[PDB]
Amino acid sequence: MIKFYQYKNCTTCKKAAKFLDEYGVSYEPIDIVQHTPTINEFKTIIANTGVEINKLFNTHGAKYRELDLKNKLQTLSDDEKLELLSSDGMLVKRPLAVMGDKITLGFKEDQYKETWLA
Repeated sequence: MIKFYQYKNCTTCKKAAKFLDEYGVSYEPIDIVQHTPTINEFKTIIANTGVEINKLFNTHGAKYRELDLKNKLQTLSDDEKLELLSSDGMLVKRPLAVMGDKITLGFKEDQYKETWLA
């Protein structure tokens, strides 16, 4: 089934878990920081799904600007990006659902129908 990464009382996690449940689609509710993928696990799922490694970072408004990672990410290797995501599961997108070569980030009904459904 789908490896549905989440963490804590988040509306996005409730939206995704409800929508998967809504279509009878099976998932695995595991935490993103408590059960953070290693550097290996990340480069595997990204070589499989072909997902953008940069969208896996927690986007605007959050720690991305606090730590100011953007300035180092524009010069380092995509390997070192994987390592940062492995160093913190909160640095990863807390709403993630990966399943072999299929994946959805955040709440989009669009991504859910495009990837999981039909």
